[PDB]
Amino acid sequence: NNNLQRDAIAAAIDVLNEERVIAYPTEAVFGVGCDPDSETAVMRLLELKQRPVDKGLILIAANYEQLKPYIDDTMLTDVQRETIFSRWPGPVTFVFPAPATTPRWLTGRFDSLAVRVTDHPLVVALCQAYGKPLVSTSANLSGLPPCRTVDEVRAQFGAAFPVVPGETGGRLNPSEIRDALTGELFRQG
Repeated sequence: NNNLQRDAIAAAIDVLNEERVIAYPTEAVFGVGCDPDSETAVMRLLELKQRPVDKGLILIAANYEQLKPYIDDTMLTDVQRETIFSRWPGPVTFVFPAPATTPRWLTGRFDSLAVRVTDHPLVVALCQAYGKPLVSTSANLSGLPPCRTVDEVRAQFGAAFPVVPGETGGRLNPSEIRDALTGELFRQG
């Protein structure tokens, strides 16, 4: 309990100052994340990745406080809250038409940003702590093995702090990125 709280806080402040990427819980396969609105994210991606920069990974939020000014308020409405709140917190990512006013280095590809909201794991504590989302990236590098579990990054770096220990049942990939513009299913028959 207390240790977990410290772990979340440690990751938030550490990355804030250290400016990098740390282990992030995933609703499917272990991944890593960082602090939104930061030069390190764009640079660290373009660094070893150099390609997905335009696509722009998926970001995880814990509070709607950041979904309210990050998307037009026309999409969002009392029924939307109820519906998203009454229909799972967010098991799938949706791409909303980000505002033109905002920069373009966040996607630079097209006017649509894929984001997801989750409220149940240690993610909140980490996001809530920072008071803002956590960018979500896949657990991989240029050629360095991934992080099957926190036991990995640990044997790998000795974290045991800048990490969010845990586990998951085991699923293929039910979480995807749908066009929030229509929200239509994949099947057409």
